[PDB]
Amino acid sequence: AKGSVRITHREYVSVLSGTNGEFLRNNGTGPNNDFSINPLNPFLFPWLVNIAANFDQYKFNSLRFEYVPLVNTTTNGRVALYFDKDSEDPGPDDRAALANYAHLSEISPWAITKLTVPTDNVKRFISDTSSGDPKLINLGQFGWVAYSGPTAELGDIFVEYTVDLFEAQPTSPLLESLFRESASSVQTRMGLPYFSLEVASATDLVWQARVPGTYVVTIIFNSTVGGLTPSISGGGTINSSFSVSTAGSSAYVANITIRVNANLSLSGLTGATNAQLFAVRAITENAVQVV
Amino acid sequence: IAHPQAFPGAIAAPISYAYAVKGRKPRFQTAKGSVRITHREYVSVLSGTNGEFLRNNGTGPNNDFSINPLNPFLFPWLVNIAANFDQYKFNSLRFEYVPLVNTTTNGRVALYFDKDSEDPGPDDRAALANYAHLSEISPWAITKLTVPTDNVKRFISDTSSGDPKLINLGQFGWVAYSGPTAELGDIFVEYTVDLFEAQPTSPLLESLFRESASSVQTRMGLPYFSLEVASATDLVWQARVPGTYVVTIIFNSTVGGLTPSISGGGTINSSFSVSTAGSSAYVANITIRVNANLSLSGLTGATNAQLFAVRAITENAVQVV
Amino acid sequence: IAHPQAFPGAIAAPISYAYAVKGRKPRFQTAKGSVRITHREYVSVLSGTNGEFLRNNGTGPNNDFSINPLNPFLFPWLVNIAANFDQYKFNSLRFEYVPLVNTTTNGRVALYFDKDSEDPGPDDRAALANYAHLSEISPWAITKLTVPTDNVKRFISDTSSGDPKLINLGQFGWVAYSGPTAELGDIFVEYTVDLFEAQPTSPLLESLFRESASSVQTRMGLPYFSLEVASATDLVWQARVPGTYVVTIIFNSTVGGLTPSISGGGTINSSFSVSTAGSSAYVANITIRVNANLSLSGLTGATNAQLFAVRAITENAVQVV
Amino acid sequence: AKGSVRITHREYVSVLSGTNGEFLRNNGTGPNNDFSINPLNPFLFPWLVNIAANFDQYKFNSLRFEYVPLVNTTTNGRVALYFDKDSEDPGPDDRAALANYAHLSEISPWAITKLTVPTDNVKRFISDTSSGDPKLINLGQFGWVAYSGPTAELGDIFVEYTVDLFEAQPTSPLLESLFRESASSVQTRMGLPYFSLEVASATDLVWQARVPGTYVVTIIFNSTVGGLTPSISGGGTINSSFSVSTAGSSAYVANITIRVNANLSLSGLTGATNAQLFAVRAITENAVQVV
Ligand SMILES: [Ca+2]
Ligand SMILES: [Ca+2]
Ligand SMILES: [Ca+2]
Ligand SMILES: [Ca+2]
Repeated sequence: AKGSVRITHREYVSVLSGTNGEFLRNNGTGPNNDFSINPLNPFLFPWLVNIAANFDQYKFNSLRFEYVPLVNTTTNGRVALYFDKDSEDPGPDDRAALANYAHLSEISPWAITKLTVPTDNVKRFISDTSSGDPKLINLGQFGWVAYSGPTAELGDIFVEYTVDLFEAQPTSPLLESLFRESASSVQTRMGLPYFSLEVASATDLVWQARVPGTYVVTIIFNSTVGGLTPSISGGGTINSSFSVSTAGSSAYVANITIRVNANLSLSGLTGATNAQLFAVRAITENAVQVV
Repeated sequence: IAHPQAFPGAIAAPISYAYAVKGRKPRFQTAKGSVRITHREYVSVLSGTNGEFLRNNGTGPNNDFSINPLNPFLFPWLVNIAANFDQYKFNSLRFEYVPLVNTTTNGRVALYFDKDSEDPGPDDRAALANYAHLSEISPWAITKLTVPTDNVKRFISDTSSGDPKLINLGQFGWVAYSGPTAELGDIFVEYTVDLFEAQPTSPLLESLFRESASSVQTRMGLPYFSLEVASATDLVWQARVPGTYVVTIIFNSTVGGLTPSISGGGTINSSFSVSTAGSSAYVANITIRVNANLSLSGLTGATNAQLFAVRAITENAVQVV
Repeated sequence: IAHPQAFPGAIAAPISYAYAVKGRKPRFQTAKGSVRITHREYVSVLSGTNGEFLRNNGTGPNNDFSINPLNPFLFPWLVNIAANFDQYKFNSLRFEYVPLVNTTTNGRVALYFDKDSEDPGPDDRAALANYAHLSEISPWAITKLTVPTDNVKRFISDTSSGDPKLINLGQFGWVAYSGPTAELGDIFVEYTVDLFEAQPTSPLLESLFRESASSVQTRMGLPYFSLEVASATDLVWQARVPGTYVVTIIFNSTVGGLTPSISGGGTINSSFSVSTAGSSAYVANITIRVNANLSLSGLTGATNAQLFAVRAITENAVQVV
Repeated sequence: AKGSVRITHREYVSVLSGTNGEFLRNNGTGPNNDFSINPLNPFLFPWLVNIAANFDQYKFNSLRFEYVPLVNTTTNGRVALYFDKDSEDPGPDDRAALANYAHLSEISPWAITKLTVPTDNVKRFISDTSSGDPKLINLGQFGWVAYSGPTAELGDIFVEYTVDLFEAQPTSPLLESLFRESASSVQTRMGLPYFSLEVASATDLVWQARVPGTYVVTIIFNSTVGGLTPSISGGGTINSSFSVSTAGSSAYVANITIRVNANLSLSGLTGATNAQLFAVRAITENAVQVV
């Protein structure tokens, strides 16, 4: 074929972390939706996404996840990587469930292991992992568990792959538009799911970051004066900041380097209703310079 | 390669051992009369607490460390297949312990097996030694206990169907004494079973009932939960098999309501209760760990309680209130 | 031997045919990647009523005549094994009709198959003919319909998991027109499936929920029961799969109680109810037949109902009141 | 061995009957207890029982049940014989369950079929089928179903076998003693379970017959005058009768030829409490001759 491009690459999935005396599947993230293998999924494929945004279909030829320890040799416990063909089945809750997965790999946190998921031969659609039936669009589900260890960053998980992409299309949006109201509850999202919305009160706005990296965020909302209370309730660094706030109208832009699964908080709000997030991925020299 | 300032015959201690476990697909084949399954399942994590002679973690050796298969704790995956058959015979049966812990750890872990399905505990470290089928190691090491398999078909059944000595092969058990207070290793089981006589599927739900005043409690079905406190003020059930359940609990108090909680490890995902008069009912979608408790507290004049537990996924949520 | 006053080439009508069916043990074997099961299970009895064009007995062609396996109605025994796997592929699949009735009987029985898992009904006898996979016979005769098996893995799933065209192979169905009003024959299925990708066991319970006011009803798990009437005065559930269940039903009325009954074939073995305020709960141990109803009548201002059904045996009786 | 006697024989199990438009397992009898294969079970082995009463242990070498039609060739429907190794598992409720039994045999009611249950090699105890763990004492369970047919006696079920019996013992009672009270509810039974007790009121006494054949019954109880109301609420014939009734003390002896699963009723009772049944098996020329 010759509308067919083929890519081989190794990129960054996520950091595998554990908490002391807990099971902790997928870093405690939960909703086994953003761990579907479509690619397109900027959590699993943060580098492939800029390419796959330009195509309609994908087929993996080889796909392998790799754990490389960040932790030292005296560390106790166990990490585990698993893969289910059903991208929609729920995760493992206990260790007993974890062990029945056909495609499983477990090793002590200071060692290296890897998991080779099996690829089939079918073209599927590159889409949102929320844009229709999971079983039709996703090869399957990926996930990890870390138990009986300490409470720390245990390792880096990489993914190495060879995909075919097919059918060039106009680019899917490589940015995020996340809208909310007040007065309602509707929370329409458009573009990649970089950030998620935890709560939209009238006092506080909290956006949790599902995707590690450096961004430029634009947040805009309706309050009644106040505003200036930005902080990172996780591991991150507001490298550049601009704020402006008056009546029923305020706006915040910033060059955060969020990571793992950190947090973005607008605290001193007062009488807030509508709000919208705009996320794009950038470096740091994309730094805001007006105050 | 190559170790400093050493003569041969030295034994050199590493600081930690990594053993790597990969997923294992099950093998089926029919021995003309029997279906034969080979697979590896996860028994339990093995923990000890400091300064205790910790036997079977908390728990103690009861009737779900009995080998039959049909035993959700010992054979989570196999249970479903076994329900479709009437009798079984183990061919090979090995328990394997994979260390979770580094070699500065110290203490003892031990695996034992006894043919008396309802053999009581080893009472202390000295008794523990007298078993014929015993493996004792340092917690940072790997080991395995091979269970002697005899050559007799016994019925596939939950432990509530007459003499356990008739249906169960024996009893598995572990102990951790001395040593720290931590999760020391994984305990896997490797097995090859023959299943005989296909039949219509046995039910896999639990029905645990108590009265009050008669004092006796009766269980049918699998031992997912156990009843720990009777009382008229409290009802506590204990998880014996980790997982997500849709539990239905019905009982006779005198008016008042109930206060549900999960002491220990676990979360409630979807509650619903209706409590009055001399009748109350509580149905919930819980995820729970081994040895955690589901307590119904704040009861008032409660007699007669019954529990219905079935395995579900978290998303089988109760939707009314 | 030897028939009176006959020339050869004659065809001689007997008065009845006896075909004898014996029990069939299942065969397992692993095709290196897949486990392969061959077995024969009982689909349903095939009845007609007089002067009706009776399609799928009462019922009508819905989403549990869909082939997937994982389908309690079509594969009672297989369900349990299938729950332990992620995808399937049928190798051979035959439906077989064994006459229950003598040759003075008359009328037509017909078996059909359609790839559209959610193909609607054949509307009349003429439409019924247009199927490509059809078998039409006199009711006193024997026949079998062979379903074309393709060569693609599809997911093992209950019919409540996205497009049924993705997970189900096709749809089975039967019709009986003209003829008397009686039970005409047995319908067996012979199959060989390959199951792939072992996984932790899928839940086999049912969770059927409705609101009221939103009008929509949602099902998770197997289709043992179906919701037929909403109402604020009545709640009726219908058995789609014959057997004994422990059903838990919870809903929101405004005070009053409930009046349970089993219209159609079935018996209640152990009731318990608590009904007040804006919350009621009814748990029971019922044995029920295909197309019978479990009705909660005498309701008063009832919105929001949820059902939990699991297979049990009669002896899993509710013990409180 | 030479405390070992070996018997080969073919005797009468029961009549297989159906009711129109019903499933009807075991003639509607129910409690799958008196269908356990021990022998000793006077329902399955009415001829072997007189022998096995004299021994402690049994092993079957071959065992086969046989259905011979009583019904004609135009009869519709289907009979089925099944066998479970677990004498304690409940019967089949629907046809779907019936079909999953490994040892099953079904044929149209006007034809002959048979079922060969598989014998193992273990000695078990000859006992009550209520005298301890079913799985330890019974080879298994037998049973039959008749569906989609008419409402009639469809056929005779016979059993053909070869047993070894071991260990001579003093004879187990070949009679029945069934006691009841009033004032209590306790209902102690001793000997073979020929008859069962359905209700013991104060107005009526009803004994249902679990075992086809000719008997001599002695029933004795405590009322307050009255008594004389004997009848057979099934298929049977009170071939000989003696009654005597006064105050808190009455007594009935009779030579009934009960069958299938008939009934014995004492109607005109008044103020009855204690009662006891004595059943022994006899011919008819064991006829009561005093009035
Ligand atoms: Ca799955
Ligand atoms: Ca012992
Ligand atoms: Ca169609
Ligand atoms: Ca059984």
